[PDB]
Amino acid sequence: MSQLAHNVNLSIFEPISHHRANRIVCTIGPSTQSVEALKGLIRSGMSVARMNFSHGSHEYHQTTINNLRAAATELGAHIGLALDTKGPEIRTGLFKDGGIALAPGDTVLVTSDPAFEKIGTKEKFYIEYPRLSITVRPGGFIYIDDGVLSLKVLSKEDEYTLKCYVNNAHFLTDRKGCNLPGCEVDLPAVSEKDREDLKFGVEQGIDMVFASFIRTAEQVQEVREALGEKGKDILIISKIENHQGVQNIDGIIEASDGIMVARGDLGVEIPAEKVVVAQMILISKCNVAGKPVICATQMLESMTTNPRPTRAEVSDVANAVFNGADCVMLSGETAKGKYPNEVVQYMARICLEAQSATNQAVMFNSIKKMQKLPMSPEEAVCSSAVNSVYEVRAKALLVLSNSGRSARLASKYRPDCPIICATTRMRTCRQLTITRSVDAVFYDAERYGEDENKEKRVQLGVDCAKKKGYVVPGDLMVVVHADHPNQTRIIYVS
Amino acid sequence: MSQLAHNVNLSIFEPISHHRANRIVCTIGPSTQSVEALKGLIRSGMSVARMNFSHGSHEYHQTTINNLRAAATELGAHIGLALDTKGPEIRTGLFKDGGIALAPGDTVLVTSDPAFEKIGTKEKFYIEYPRLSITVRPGGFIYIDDGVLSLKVLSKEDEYTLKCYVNNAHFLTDRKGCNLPGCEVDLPAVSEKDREDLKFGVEQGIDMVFASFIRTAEQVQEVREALGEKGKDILIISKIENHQGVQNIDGIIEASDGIMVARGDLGVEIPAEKVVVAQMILISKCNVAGKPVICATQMLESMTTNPRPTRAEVSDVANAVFNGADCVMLSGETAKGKYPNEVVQYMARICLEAQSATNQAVMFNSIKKMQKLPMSPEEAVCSSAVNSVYEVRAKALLVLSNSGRSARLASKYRPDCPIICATTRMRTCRQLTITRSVDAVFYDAERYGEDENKEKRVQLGVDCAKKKGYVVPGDLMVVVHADGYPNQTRIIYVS
Amino acid sequence: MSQLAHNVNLSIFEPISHHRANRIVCTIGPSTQSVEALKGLIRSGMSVARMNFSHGSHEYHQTTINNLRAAATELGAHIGLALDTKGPEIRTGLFKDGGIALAPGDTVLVTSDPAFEKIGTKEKFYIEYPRLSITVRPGGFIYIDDGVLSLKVLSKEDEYTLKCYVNNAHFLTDRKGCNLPGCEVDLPAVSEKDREDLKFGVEQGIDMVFASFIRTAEQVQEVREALGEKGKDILIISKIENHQGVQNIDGIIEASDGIMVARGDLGVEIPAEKVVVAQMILISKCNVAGKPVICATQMLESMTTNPRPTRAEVSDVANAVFNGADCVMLSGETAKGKYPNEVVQYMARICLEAQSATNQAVMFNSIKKMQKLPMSPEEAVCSSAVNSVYEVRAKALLVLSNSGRSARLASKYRPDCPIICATTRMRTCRQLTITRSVDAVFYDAERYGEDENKEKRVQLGVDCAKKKGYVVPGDLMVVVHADHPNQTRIIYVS
Amino acid sequence: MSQLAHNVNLSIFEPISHHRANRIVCTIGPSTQSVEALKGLIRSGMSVARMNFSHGSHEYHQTTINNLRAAATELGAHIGLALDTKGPEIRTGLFKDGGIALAPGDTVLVTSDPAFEKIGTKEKFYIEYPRLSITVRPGGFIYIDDGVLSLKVLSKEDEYTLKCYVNNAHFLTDRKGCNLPGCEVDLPAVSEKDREDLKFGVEQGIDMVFASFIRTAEQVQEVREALGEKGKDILIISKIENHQGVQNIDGIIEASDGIMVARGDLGVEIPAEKVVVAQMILISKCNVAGKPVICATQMLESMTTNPRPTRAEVSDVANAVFNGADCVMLSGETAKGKYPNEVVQYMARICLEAQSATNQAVMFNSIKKMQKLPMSPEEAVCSSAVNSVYEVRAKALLVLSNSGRSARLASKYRPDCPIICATTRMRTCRQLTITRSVDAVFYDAERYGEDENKEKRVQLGVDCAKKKGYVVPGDLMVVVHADGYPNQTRIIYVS
Ligand SMILES: [K+]
Ligand SMILES: [K+]
Ligand SMILES: [K+]
Ligand SMILES: [K+]
Repeated sequence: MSQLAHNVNLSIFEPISHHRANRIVCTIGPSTQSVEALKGLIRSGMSVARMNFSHGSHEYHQTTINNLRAAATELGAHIGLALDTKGPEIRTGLFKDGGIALAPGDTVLVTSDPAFEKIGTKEKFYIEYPRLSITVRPGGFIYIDDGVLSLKVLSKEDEYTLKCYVNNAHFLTDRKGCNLPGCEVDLPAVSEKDREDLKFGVEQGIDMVFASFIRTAEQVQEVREALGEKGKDILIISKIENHQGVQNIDGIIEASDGIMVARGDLGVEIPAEKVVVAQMILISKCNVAGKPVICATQMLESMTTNPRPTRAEVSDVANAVFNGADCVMLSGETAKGKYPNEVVQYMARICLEAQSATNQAVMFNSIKKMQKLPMSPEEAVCSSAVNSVYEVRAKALLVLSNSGRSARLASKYRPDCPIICATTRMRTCRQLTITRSVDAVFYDAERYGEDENKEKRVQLGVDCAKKKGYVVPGDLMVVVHADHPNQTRIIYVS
Repeated sequence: MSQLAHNVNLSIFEPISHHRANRIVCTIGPSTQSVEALKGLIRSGMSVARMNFSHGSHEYHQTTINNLRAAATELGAHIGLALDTKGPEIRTGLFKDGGIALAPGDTVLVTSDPAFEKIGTKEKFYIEYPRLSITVRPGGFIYIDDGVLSLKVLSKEDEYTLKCYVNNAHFLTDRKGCNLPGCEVDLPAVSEKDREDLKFGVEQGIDMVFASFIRTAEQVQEVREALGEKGKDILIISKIENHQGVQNIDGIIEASDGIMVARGDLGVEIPAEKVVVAQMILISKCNVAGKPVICATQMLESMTTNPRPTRAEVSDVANAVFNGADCVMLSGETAKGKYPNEVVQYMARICLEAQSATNQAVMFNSIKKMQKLPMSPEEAVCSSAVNSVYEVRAKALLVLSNSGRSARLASKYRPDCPIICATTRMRTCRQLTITRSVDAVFYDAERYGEDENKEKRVQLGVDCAKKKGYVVPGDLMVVVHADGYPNQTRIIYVS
Repeated sequence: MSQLAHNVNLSIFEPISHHRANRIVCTIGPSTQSVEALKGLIRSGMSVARMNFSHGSHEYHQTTINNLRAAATELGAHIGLALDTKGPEIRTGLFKDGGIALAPGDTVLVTSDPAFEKIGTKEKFYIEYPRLSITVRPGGFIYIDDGVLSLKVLSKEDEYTLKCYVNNAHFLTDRKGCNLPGCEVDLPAVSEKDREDLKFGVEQGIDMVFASFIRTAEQVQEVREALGEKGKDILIISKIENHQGVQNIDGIIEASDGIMVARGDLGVEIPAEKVVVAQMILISKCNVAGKPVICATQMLESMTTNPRPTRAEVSDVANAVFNGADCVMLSGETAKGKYPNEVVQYMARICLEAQSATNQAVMFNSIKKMQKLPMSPEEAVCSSAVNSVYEVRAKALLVLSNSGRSARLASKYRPDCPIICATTRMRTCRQLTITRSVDAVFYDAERYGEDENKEKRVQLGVDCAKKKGYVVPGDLMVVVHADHPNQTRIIYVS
Repeated sequence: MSQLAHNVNLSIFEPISHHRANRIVCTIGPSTQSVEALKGLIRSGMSVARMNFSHGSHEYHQTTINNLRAAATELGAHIGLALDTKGPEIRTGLFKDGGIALAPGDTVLVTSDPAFEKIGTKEKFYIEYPRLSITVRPGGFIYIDDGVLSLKVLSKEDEYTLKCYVNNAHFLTDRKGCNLPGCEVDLPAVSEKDREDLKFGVEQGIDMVFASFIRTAEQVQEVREALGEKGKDILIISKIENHQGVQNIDGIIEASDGIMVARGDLGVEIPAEKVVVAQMILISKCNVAGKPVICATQMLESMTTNPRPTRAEVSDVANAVFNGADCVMLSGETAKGKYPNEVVQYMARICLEAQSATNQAVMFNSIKKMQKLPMSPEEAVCSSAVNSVYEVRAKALLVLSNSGRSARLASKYRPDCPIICATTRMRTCRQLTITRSVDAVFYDAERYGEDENKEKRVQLGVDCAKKKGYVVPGDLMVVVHADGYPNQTRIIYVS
């Protein structure tokens, strides 16, 4: 049938019997750094904790790491740990008396001539960007101090200098970050700080990396190389933040393990109505690729200080889910907000509402129709297992995958039931936290043996399903595992 | 194909070749009531002018009507004229000292006893709604003042009086609005002031009524009765504002000419996530029925006073279009905002982006898969005509329908091209302003003759698509007409 | 649904309510040359009369023509008139005493050296084919005297001469036709006799030509050129008789107006099981092209002298219909048989049985799915009209087409009801007799006017439908016609 | 895709890469009863040996059985052994002077009175069938002597005697066979000589019975009863020979293990064009049920005495395959013809041509579209396995089924590759010889162990596909088995 037919037969006041398939990423901040606070978040619905490396030293983040692992252990929970890189930046230079006041209607010259690095004035100051006047055009814009100060470029004065118009009052201070909307800029894939930070990330055993400002496939390869051999199993989620990213998404997807749609960042460069559509394209492309996609920024912002969001905000979360996002991310709302638990709980409810209003069969059919023939054995087995779920109406799907690969492959086909992955690696448990539908369960092969005939992982998988209330004796499950991940079975729960 | 495959093959940076199918309803007020501002709105992309009859007297609205018809005639435009009723209303009485401070954990007595109307205290105050004790039960909820004050009903004290638990802190002032979530509210379809508004409306030859707070099919019938014989051709668009209304959607739709999803009102009573889903359900049911649906309230609100809306707002509007809405409505943004024209231009842009990002073929198939076999001739002819537009890539669809019925029927099937409707009735032109994809063109039979063989109306329609830039010579159009209902199609080269 | 589902729900003893869509071509001979005989055939179910120009002079065929037109007129029937060309031949030379006896196991030399033209013996004789020993190989075969004498080529003796093995007793006589199975032979598209015959055909106003031995697209173009300007509206049906024909069918179809599958001819060269499959391919290709295809030879042969055929023969007729043939052709059975009327009647019954056992919706969907998008207006209109028939369950489809074009286009989409074509040309009436489903009705514009608003042709079309018992008042028809063939209507019969 | 699109893209001159899926049943007789000739037949492509029990004594058939098992063991082949019963029989009595000449327009009295058995005249003769006057009514028909003499019943003269109209000239001789078209014929399922044949059959461990002249489900049950406890695993294949049988096809199918379409017998009673359609209907119903169907009689008849058949005959055989038949049967062509081996080789060739010209995917879809949702596990597993063969292009499908049930279930879904069945039962090997696509391979559990984890049977099956030339290392196979019914699939690389 169809989404159209799903909508018209929907009873919006009947209870939802579905279980939450989407996953929530939370930013850790002052509101939420303690063991207790982190437990609250875990109980509320957090799957992944995001360290924002734009702020805070290594020891700040070490605290997040330690307290998160203490909390997760207490609760018997696998939580993903994500390092979100600062990324390259363009900074202003210095000012006399450490700052300057600008007024709506003033002109100010901005220059890449270093002679002005140390000596900025209301009238002229330095931006650390050698190709400034090859890059930014007249009528173009520059934003400074997290997008707060807006300058309209009036004209090119010389090869180092632009004349600008001040659109709003701001008091500008030493070495602020700059925005150059609409420009191919000459910045590296990773900064030197990024390099130190990724190194730290690898030493601390992070699960995934949110790579800032990704513009090309090669830049992703640079993050891969940075992480090096020792971090070859850390996932890279490339953050798409601008027109180049959106333009290069096919290659970036190929190179990455996943994508983050940074809506607010995109919205600096691109008309809002085109960010909406970019979000759709980017999400659909990841679905088709079977790679996790995370929707970030501008999510339930107003809930940072209010106990309830606007409907518009709620609708925007819903729609990311409808779009096909695995995950939705919270920023300030958990990092520094008044209601971190409540907002996470509320996200969970919204997700669940939208899940229930989606016809999953339609997306399954849609992904399926993208598949070229012949398929590889591994695609065939996973898409065939999902097809079996719909056909016999199974209430859970169990995959035995040590790396998580098949869990991701299954998920990509959008079964209308939960996916359980029995794995021998805790790392796989933490990394599956960004994959829709999935509950990872850890099989301890050191304790219980190698389980060559699978009997013990199947049984663990089934017990997990029973204990979360997905199945009871008499229900059907589909099980995917290796022979002596290419075997499927259809079983009754006993 | 599929929406998914449409998405992955989409380039957001290519120019858009499509022509806007969705329609914009604007509320007139002080920002936009002058002839000159109305011409601005029309040029900016208004199809329907909304007279909000909560506010303003008849004289004030007469100025709207006179100015609108002066403005529309100058620009040769057909503009829908809509009366939006005040409707029934639950308000509190007065408080001593002008208001009262209610803290959570407080209990308060609310009474429908007229003797307390003017002496509300922290202890006890008046609510105008006599069947209060009957329709709100213990465990039921009362929301006051745009839904910000929440009261749980603990018990009935007498027939006049309920004891309520205060859930949350709020300062409550003279005559604020009350809502009764979940309840069957026992107010009339039309207030007494609504009958006088309707009366004025029919006198002035309005095109449609936006009927407030519609909860049942029978209430739609009461609005139908109130317009009476004289007003029999005026479209009724039922406003769905609460739980009962959402629940009774099938009946209300069948009785109405179309639906308006009143999100702000819905959101007072219903949790926000269920408004999102409710909207989807309502729109999709209207889609199936081939009746216009209008998404209203909380659209681009911040743009009332700011030059820019938020991305979330823009997203909200776009998604109304994705859901399948024919129209989107502006309220304060045009009625009193600083950027009337700019907001309308911006809505048009959003609409057109979302249109371009939609796989129309998928909605065509979805609608078509729902028709029973065999089809009636008219249903086969209209769906066949829309299928032809896709198969030969025609660039407009021309429909000859004096009442507008076939144009609505063609728009149901979602062709990805414009729909021209040749009609002999001005009223139909104005009534079609709420139907997705349609541009009505008037055939003046008094000047050009009865056109028994349709040839003149067919040429008029082709000329219309030429003037508007939809087709040039060598393009294809698809034509639908009678030889009753439409029973013929043509496929033609534009000359 | 499907043919599979159609079969299982079929009630084989319930009456058939369908009307005969397939058409029957009859060969005219001694059994059937009189006015009376020809009337019998017309009443029995003949749509097309075939003159076989392999035998009989011009005056012989003039008699067929005259008597057929006399008969058709009496009965108020439009019958197609088809000239089937002799084609090029390879003849032997002469023999002393005008013949020679050969025995199973004898050797005989065959030569293209003309010195032997006049002087053939049991031991050596002439075949009029200069490239003989470049063409026929050892182990290859030659057949002489309508395929009766079989010679196996033992060896090449020199450049003019082959040594052969005699497989069967035959008494071989002056100037018999030869078969060279498995060979690209060097023969013209038309013979000089063919040229005279086509000329005669054009003077006598034939409707169509069955072009013998068509091997390439250019050869069809040669028949087109032969017929010339004066015969530019005569249809060419290319007869496929060998491997080259089957190999070149795409181009031959493109160039032709239709195809005849000459099964017996093909079966000389090609294994029987491959003729079965050739028949399928050739028929399907014509369907997809919207061009008539006729199944010929070896149809109900045994009914030439017996009052009933074998089941195998019956099944073979049925299957041509199932395959998708517009038409099935009778040869000796009507040309020289004992039961010309009965065999034609029996063909009609078989056709009708098979029609009723076919799921036409499946072929409609199948043709439809071949169509590239965009379609032209004319394809769109016809395929849309047929789609309407299924959708509102119309009981007839009426096209107004003076040339018959739209009738052929409609037919190609396989409606499950009869097609009526109102046309201003009697020639169109006669030519539509090879197109499945179609009843042509003649509108006399000289008598009744030009009917610019179509009212009179619609009314004539509807009356035709009523009078054949296809519709009654209250039924639906679909009508396709031109504006001021691009208008469709759906009407109720009054 | 579609059969149509498969046709137009087909090249008849390309070599065929497929392996024969259809099976050939051969009747043994004097041409082929020797060990040496049976080895010829096996090498030529016989899967099933048919003992025709209309003719020959037990000793004669014992020689068949002994020779067949000598021949099959030498070549290491599994050959189905089938008993085809004589069945009940309506014959005339004797005539004075050895026969009578009946001219059309003559009337004749036919009687079931035993006193006329030996004295038939032009006026009156005997037919052995006591309920004649009851089951043939005025207007009903009696066919005699392979259906060539047609009699219309005019009236019942007494309880013994019918007055008949002669439709057509014929010379009628001692004890010719009679048919009663349209009638419910009141003969037993099994004659007395049939019980002795069956008895012999079960003693000798035959694989299947071809049960003659089956008209009702209850008659199938009688054949089931006659094989009794000892013969409970012998397949019953019901022969459909007349109108009642065709009419009762749903019941007969449900009661049987499969069906044989007896065309010659059908054609005596039913007009030839309806036999063609009847065959389609029967085959398609067997297809849907997943039970084997065998097309028999009038196959390549002229090849009994000629080196070549006619194209029409070849066409007939090919179309049995297109219709969806699992098997085709040879009669006189092998039993007494001059070219036993050549006819079988030729059938194999025809079968394989027709196989190659079929779009198997279309039959897969057709079958699959008929399953109810939700499916049972076994149905989901088997259809899913066949789907995998198409999706990854596997080159054989391996099924572990001791009874053969899943192999039959897999063959229902029409994979376009061979099906290997690993079974622990020799009987299953022989029984699978009538199932489209299947090669059974025997797992000797006594020698190799019980194979609880299936690994040995999986390797055996892979080896079997290697020996047979279906796969090489690097190809894919699909595997089905239990962990009851089949509930697991694998997809594997051949090593
Ligand atoms: K960051
Ligand atoms: K209002
Ligand atoms: K000829
Ligand atoms: K027998």
